[PDB]
Amino acid sequence: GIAEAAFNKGETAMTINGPWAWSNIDTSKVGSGSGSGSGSQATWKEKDGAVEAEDRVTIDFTGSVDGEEFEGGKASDFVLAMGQGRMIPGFEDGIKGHKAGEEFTIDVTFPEEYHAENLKGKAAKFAINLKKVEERELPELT
Repeated sequence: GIAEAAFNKGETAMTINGPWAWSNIDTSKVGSGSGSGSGSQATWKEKDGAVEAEDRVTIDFTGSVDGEEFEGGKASDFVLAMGQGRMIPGFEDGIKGHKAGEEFTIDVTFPEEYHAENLKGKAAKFAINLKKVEERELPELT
């Protein structure tokens, strides 16, 4: 489970599903997912040139989904290993064949596995700069 990778005080939660549940146990939707997470990251090094099909990059993502602004479903300085079942099938590409520091738009389709109410199988678009191909262990207000 992902709770082993990142130290969580909640129950040993299995590997994250790509489509993120904005609607929480406050709405009585998901189980006990009340937590910001307090762990530590493994150390990263800078990637030269472009991001590869196997390579990891610290991304950033925020925007709308089919023109609808979805609050809850965004993350800054997110440390993305691509082509992982933990993340959406949109991250099969999006970062590939280009560098960080540049700003771009990518449209990614959320799967039919989406465990949310308003959000179901619809495509999102992230018009945002790729954060860094470098390290970003425990990113905060720097």
